[PDB]
Amino acid sequence: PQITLWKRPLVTIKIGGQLKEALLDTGADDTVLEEMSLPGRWKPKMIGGIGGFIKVRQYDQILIEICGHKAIGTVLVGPTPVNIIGRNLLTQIGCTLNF
Amino acid sequence: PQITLWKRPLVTIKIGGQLKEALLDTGADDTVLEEMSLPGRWKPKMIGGIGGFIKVRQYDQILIEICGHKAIGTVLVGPTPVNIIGRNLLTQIGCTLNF
Ligand SMILES: COc1ccc(S(=O)(=O)N(CC(C)C)C[C@@H](O)[C@H](Cc2ccccc2)n2cc(CNC(=O)c3ccc(CNC(=O)OC(C)(C)C)cc3)nn2)cc1
Repeated sequence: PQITLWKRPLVTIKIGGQLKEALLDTGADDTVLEEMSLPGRWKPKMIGGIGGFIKVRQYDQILIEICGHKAIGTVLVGPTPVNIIGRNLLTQIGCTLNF
Repeated sequence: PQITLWKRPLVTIKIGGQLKEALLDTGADDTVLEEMSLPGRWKPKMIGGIGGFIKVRQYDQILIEICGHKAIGTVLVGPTPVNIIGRNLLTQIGCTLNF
């Protein structure tokens, strides 16, 4: 749908069979989730943010359902203080910015 | 207008008489800009991000022009690696998310 920004754009996601909440984050190239139980293999990774860097695990071709819209793509897992849906998956769901 | 997210949503801003580029960042409550020459008074501040915290200066009722739309509101200044337009100003310009 349409979503205004007077509040945090928080949505429900399903990933790895689990239900979580996450932020629609146009300022994120990438999707980064708190430590979770994800099946499979993964390669080590570093990502930058305000405040410095975190080390994360990069899983590829992960299926994730975002507010009812499915996507498959990279999901990084690690010590992020907030679940973040980044542009790699926002594009897949047809999400746009309008003003 | 409308803006898709296949690339970073970077826009031109004018603030303090200067021209800069910034990210339309739905994942930011607040607007945070690199160190700049802003007129006036300001109170000390801390803000959190991925990676940890940064100390910033909080200027209030700052006028800023964002891609042609004017807003007045809080602008935090500090060691952010990227100029960030947050929800406090995105709401003022009628920016929404759509999918
Ligand atoms: C390669 O791929 C990527 C690389 C980098 C990223 S990123 O680091 O997450 N990122 C870009 C970054 C360089 C600015 C996307 C951005 O949107 C994150 C989002 C973010 C927000 C919070 C924490 C980590 C990251 N973000 C927002 C802010 C500004 N501060 C707050 O909004 C802000 C808002 C709230 C608070 C605290 N308020 C509160 O009461 O509770 C919370 C902690 C839940 C916010 C503090 C700062 N600082 N970081 C993403 C992907």
